[PDB]
Amino acid sequence: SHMRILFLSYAFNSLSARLYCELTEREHEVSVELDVHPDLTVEAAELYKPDLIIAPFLKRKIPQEVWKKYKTLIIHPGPPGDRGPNALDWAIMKGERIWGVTLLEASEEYDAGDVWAYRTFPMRFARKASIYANEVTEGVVECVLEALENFERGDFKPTPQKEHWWNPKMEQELRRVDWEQDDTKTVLRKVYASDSQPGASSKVLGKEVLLFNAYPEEELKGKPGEVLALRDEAVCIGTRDGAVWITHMRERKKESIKLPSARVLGEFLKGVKEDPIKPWEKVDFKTYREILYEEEDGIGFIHFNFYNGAMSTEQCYRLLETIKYAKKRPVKAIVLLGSEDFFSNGMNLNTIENAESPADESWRNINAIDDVCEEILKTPDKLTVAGMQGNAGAGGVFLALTCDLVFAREGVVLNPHYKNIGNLYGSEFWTYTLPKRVGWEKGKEVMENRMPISSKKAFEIGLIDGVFGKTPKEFRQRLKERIKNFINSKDFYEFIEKKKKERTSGEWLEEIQKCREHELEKMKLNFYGFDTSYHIARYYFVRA
Ligand SMILES: CC(C)(COP(=O)(O)OP(=O)(O)OC[C@H]1O[C@@H](n2cnc3c(N)ncnc32)[C@H](O)[C@@H]1OP(=O)(O)O)[C@@H](O)C(=O)NCCC(=O)NCCS
Repeated sequence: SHMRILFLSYAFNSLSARLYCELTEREHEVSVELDVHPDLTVEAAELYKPDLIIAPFLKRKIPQEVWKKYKTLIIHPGPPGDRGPNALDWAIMKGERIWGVTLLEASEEYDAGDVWAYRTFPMRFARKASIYANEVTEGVVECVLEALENFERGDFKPTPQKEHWWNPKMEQELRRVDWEQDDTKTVLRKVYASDSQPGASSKVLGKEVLLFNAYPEEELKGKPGEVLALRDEAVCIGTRDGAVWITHMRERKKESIKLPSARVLGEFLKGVKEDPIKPWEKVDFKTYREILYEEEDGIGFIHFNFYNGAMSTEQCYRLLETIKYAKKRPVKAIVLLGSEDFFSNGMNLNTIENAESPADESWRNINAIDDVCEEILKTPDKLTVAGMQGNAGAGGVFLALTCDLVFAREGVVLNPHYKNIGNLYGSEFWTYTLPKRVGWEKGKEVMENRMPISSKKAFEIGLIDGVFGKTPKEFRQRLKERIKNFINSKDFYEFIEKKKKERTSGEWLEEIQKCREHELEKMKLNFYGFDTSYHIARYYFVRA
């Protein structure tokens, strides 16, 4: 029943984290070993002595020694028979309508072992990272549990492969976006297949770039490869039959990092102008909308789609303005939805790394995100709800904790800690927000744990107020009908009664102001003190 499971992964990536939660919270024992030289590999399997080895995420062969002695199951983001190291890249380039994930045995030939479990699913037209993080991740969880059942039963035999194919590593020539020859659909497919790594190569404004995060543009028209407009640092680029937005780019050099396009293109954008669209405007054609505000049934819904959940200083202020617009609206509740792939991951570490002074940009970013939290907290006459459709970590978790209610989809993974970014003290009113939910003893325990927890475990400990839904869309529906019932009851007014009283009294405003002050002083030491752990850890996070 209580198996001992050793993870071999290249990195402790999102799928490895999700599996870790699913098995850990089922009373199993999981050791994670980030694949090293095959020697530490053999030696660590010796020392740890597992019942079962999972490889959620490998980029090299497991030593024949190890898996001939321990049952070794490999995750493959393809249907049974699909072999190769870029399964999803190829599935998307080839326009596959149906795809799947396979759990197969380790063997001497790459991806040729017998199958222990698989799932199939209809393929969305979407970024690779998002297929991986939703359909692939969910399927892999089902496979592993099934294999765990088949294993503890001891009497299971895997299905040898039959029909099978090999797709080699994909070269950049196949990904290259050629603006004069490629229609919008072809550019979406190329960028989708390279998002978020390695990027689709291209030439923009004479500069050689990698493209990331593409959105079709249905209104603006021009010459293929022309930069039509700017919009919140994205650029709109003419294609063969229309236009496409690209929010993020990377120079094709070694030391450079993904940044907003306007920061990569920089001074080359002299001519082009901004083409704004408020989050509350209504628009009939497909365009790029970073933040979206929509009112349904007396509720204000704020969508914000910050690439990779990273919140730049500037994006914090765009969000704060949409919150201020909502608080002046005929709505009883205000729901922050993030995006379908992330709720939030706190400060944009890439825009911090890129700034002249990362400490100063770190100072701007933490104050801006604190200004968002403060605005949420000081909403005495309205209900506020955090809706975690996707994962969240570091400052993004505590952004959500400032809302009256925090709901999350099933499968959401949380990292309520700064153990990966140099032990930042954190802010976002966590000294107020966190103990009001779990007490100072547990809250500090939460922040000391570098391992993730599911939205399920977070609910159990009282960190959040409810988990439900299997998909983003389901979660959205159930969340709406749950908030809908509450503001249509006498409980809603008896709740604003208390909240109006406390959150306008001077003893509360000064309480929370002393919290923001105490946190920023610790964070100021983190950004400028002698101990440079935070800057060291940011450097490696951003260049991996
Ligand atoms: C939260 C976290 C544990 C999730 O782990 P995970 O499931 O393995 O997800 P990943 O790190 O692989 O995220 C995928 C992408 O999102 C990016 N990303 C996530 N959070 C980011 C952030 N705050 N800033 C910039 N980029 C971020 C990652 O760089 C990664 O980039 P890539 O796809 O180009 O390789 C992890 O992403 C993390 O440590 N983020 C940093 C958050 C932070 O410290 N913010 C500053 C304090 S508020």
